[PDB]
Amino acid sequence: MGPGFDFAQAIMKKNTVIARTEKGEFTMLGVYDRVAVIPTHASVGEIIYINDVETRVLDACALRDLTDTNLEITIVKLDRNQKFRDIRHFLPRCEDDYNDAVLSVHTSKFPNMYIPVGQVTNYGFLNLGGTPTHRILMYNFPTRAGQCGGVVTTTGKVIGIHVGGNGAQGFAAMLLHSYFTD
Repeated sequence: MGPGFDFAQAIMKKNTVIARTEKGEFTMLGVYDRVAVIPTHASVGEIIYINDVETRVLDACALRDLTDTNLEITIVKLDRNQKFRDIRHFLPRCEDDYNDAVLSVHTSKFPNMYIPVGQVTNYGFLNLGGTPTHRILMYNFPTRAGQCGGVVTTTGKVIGIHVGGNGAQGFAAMLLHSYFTD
């Protein structure tokens, strides 16, 4: 409807796939080459389904900060025959707060879904399903089961992936440029 949704749509149409693990279907953001991200609670194994195609996982790393605290991001390298458009220049370099964000989801359950979530707070620490977690972004939207892996954007920036909620608020793990240096 406006330039927020325009940037979100541009990322969804070229840089997302549907990932299926034994723990469900997730929006999965492709970042560059055959490298993508997914919430760590998806429990990626040796094989994953990508748009319903059986795909070998070449590498998977659950990220933690230098306090050895969970970040809830898993970086996955996929044995896929095609590269993603490189979107690393849209990733923030530092932790920050944001205005006027969009959460975008694409699964079998929620195709072509875009949610204007509004102001995003650098929340920091969250006990997420019992697991101490750092670098959490918070927005005041009642997000639901099925939105995990959803991409959080502002105009010009890809800032996080949705990892949970409490029924009133939603929470995303930060994406930082430093996670994807090669």
